[PDB]
Amino acid sequence: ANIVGGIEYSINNASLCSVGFSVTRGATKGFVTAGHCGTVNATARIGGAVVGTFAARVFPGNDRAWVSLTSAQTLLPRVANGSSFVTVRGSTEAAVGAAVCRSGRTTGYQCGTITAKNVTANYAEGAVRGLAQGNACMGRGDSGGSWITSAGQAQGVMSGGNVQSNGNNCGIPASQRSSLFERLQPILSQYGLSLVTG
Repeated sequence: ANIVGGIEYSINNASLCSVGFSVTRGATKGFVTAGHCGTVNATARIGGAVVGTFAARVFPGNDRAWVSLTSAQTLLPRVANGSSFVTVRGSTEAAVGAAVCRSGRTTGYQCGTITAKNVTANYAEGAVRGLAQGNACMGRGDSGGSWITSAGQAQGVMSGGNVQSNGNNCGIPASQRSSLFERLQPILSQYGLSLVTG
C-alpha cells in the first residue's frame, strides 16, 4: 500500500484509525499514529492487506505509537487533502495562534487554529497530558491522523476531542471545539524515527 497521512487502516480486523505520518527507523519503514489505536504486535491492514504491526505505543499518559511496515509498503511524504496532497516538509512546531489542518478517515481534511498547549484529557482509560489543542473539527475514527500546517510542517497526531452525539464536533462552532493532538516531536525522539519529507 501507499502510506499517506490521513488514510484509513484497521487494527486486528476491528477498529479503524487514521495514518499519521510516514517515517523511517534506519532501514525499517513505518508510520506514526495514536497509541490508543492499538496494542504492541497488533496487525495493521490497509485495503484489506496486512501492511505491518504495532511496534511500540504509550497510552494513556501519552497517546502515541508507531507501526512497523513490511518492506513492500511505499512511504510517501504526503497527507491527504481530498483527492490532493499536502507535502510534508518538516516538523517545525507551530505556536499557539497558528493556523493548522488535520486529516483523517471520518471527517477528511479540516482546518482551524492552535488554541492551547499542555492540555490534559481525561479519557476512560486514564489521563493523557501534554496535548496540544486546536479548533479544527474531527470525529470518531480520525484518531491517529495527521495534524499539519498548510506550509507542510507536521505538528502531531489526532488523540481525541469533544465529540457530540453525532460522533464529531463539526456541528458546533469553532469557539466551542476542543480537538486534541499529541505533539510529533516527542514521538520521533522516543522511537528514533525520521520523518519522510518531500
